[PDB]
Amino acid sequence: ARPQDDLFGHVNGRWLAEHEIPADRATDGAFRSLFDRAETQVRDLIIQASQAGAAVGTDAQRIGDLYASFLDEEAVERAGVQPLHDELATIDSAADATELAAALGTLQRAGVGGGIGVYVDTDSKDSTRYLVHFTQSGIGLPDESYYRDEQHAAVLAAYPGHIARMFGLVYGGESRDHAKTADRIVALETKLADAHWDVVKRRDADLGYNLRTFAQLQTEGAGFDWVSWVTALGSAPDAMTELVVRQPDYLVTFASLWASVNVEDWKCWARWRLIRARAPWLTRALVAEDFEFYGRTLTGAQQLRDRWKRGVSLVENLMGDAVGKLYVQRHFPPDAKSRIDTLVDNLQEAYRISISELDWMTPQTRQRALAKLNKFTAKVGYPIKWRDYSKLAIDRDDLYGNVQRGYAVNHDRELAKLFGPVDRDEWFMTPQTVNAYYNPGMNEIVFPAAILQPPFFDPQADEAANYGGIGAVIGHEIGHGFDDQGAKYDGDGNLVDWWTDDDRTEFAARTKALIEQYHAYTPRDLVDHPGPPHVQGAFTIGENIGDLGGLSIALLAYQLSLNGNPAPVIDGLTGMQRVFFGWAQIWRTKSRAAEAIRRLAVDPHSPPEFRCNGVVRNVDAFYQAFDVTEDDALFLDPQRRVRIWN
Ligand SMILES: [Zn+2]
Repeated sequence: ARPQDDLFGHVNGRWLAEHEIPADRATDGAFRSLFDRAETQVRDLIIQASQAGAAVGTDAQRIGDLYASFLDEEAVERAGVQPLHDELATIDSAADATELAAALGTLQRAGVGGGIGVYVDTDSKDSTRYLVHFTQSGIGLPDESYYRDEQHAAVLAAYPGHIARMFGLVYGGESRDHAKTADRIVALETKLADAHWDVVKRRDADLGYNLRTFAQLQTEGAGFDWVSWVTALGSAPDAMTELVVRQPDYLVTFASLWASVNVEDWKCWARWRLIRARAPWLTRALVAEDFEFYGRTLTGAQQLRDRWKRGVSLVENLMGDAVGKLYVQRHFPPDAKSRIDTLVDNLQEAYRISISELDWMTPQTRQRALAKLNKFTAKVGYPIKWRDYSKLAIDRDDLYGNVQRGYAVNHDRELAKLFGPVDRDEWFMTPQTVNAYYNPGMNEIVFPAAILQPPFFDPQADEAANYGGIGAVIGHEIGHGFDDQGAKYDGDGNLVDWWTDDDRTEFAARTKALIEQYHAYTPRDLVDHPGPPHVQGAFTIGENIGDLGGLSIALLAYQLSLNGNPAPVIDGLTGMQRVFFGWAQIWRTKSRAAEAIRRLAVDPHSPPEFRCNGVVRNVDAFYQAFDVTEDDALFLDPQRRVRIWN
């Protein structure tokens, strides 16, 4: 094809035909090609660290001996269920309810989901504090709607026959002896899911923020010993003096059920919380039978995952920064990190220029948009400081002890955040997750070193396509802070509106033309279908603005990178033209013909042949670069174009 007629078919015409989607894939994209390379290059890194033999105390030893304790499943059979019985004896030695709570927190430090979930995030009202959050997790089933809903009555009918068969595999004997205890478990989890919140109530952040003092928590949940619980977690009541109860009416009844239900019913319940947590880290009788309820009955999986697929997922859950640090000493070196800091600084300079020369917004709110970009951070690459795993011992011949110690060095790290203030470069995803977004509550882009891989950012090639590639994905995500979506968020992340009515109306009337452009677009594969499929242009309006504001800034940020010099021409291609060829190669994505019709109904992005082609029609720099005449398919008239920044 011709790039003035079809920019997408010029560089992906040799990819949309002669590349077939594999059978397990729904859609095979360039965003999904990085998922297959961040799961290969992490799996090839922990396999290499197991066959290396580093010194005891380093981090190539610690990931190398945790994965090799999982992959040697013959030594888990030699251990038996005897590592579980030493940890079940902590439940069985508990006479009163005080020692049952302190045994439960020692399980909860070591990786067992207890009765109250614990995570430590920021305050999000103060944001100079780290606070601890007391969620709901007291049930063995994934939702509240597996106990009362009539659709999920097949699961609760098959629930106590699974717990009786798992208790029979631990203590020995037949399932008729343990059907009495497994009916006491479901009768307590039904009483715990009576006070679970719904899914549509849990996302509402007005009732999901209830700041309590620790002296107020003991008077609220009277019937639980909270002091010996958090001491066994690895903290103190003078170390979490204020805390947020995420579900406050759940915590009143759960501590009321801790003192009203008999403690033998709670101890067989707490045995089951230990058994189904440690079920993938035990023998093949307990690995396979726990899959038959949790993968075959619930999710519907025909075969269990392999030992290496759960081996990498054990290392990634326990030590994500240790596998993060070795991913970026091989695949994202500091010459490629220092290359990408200039590119975001040029993108932050092009957003400083284009806001100041802007016409469609108020000059009182134009200075508000410069105050947000001065408060703008960018978590790009890897963190500036790693997390210390030096308090962690990993033995190669003990899989159950490593999971007890790897979950305890993660739980001691997040509960040590309560002493110091907020780092604000904490990096809640590791640098191998392919998830690049914009977080408006704290105002940054989070672009890890897996999205900064080719064909998005090749650091050895010419610098033109890195502005067209990851430099326009970044300007899409910086542009989500200055759109109609980002009008509700200021530079600190609070919910104040820095757009006036005039700005909203002008921005709406400028971007009114994109709805009539995108309503008349049909994917080339779905053109043959008898019922014409049309991109719902009023539904995909928020992402079509941001792809337009992403590319139009990265052409300016390329122009302030050359610093007056002409662009280098490689194989007859201008550097202004090579931004658009790097824009048209980050949407190497095809779908199946059945899934793409479902993509036009519910997916708020456009089809990926119209994120590329339907954005360069409205960019004035596309017409000068490719010499687009009047008789071309992407030739818009210049009065109907949408311009957001230039
Ligand atoms: Zn996106």
